[PDB]
Amino acid sequence: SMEQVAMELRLTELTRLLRSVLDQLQDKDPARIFAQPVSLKEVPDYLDHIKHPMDFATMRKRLEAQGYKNLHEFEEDFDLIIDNCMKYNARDTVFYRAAVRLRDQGGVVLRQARREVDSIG
Repeated sequence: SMEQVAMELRLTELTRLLRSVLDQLQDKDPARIFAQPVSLKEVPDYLDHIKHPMDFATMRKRLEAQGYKNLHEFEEDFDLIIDNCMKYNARDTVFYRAAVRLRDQGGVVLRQARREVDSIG
């Protein structure tokens, strides 16, 4: 149908916008603390602590599979990254502190993407 393709022309376009948004958030992690999943080989007990791991490379696999139906879904994954970190790691660590930093620097980019999505469609 022509109505099916139009929703596809929109999902495609949403996805173009989230790649920009992701790229911009990834930039706020120059240390690449959040760039790959936590290794179970290096942290065997991780899954005893964290029930839903997440990382920028996982979010990107899903993003290119057009797997984000809206901005809320994408926001949940990004917040997982932050929130997983701040539970596993203590306050005085470099890991926890990079999460706080990424969160604060994220919310600007996210504030304006919510307006670009609402504005566009």
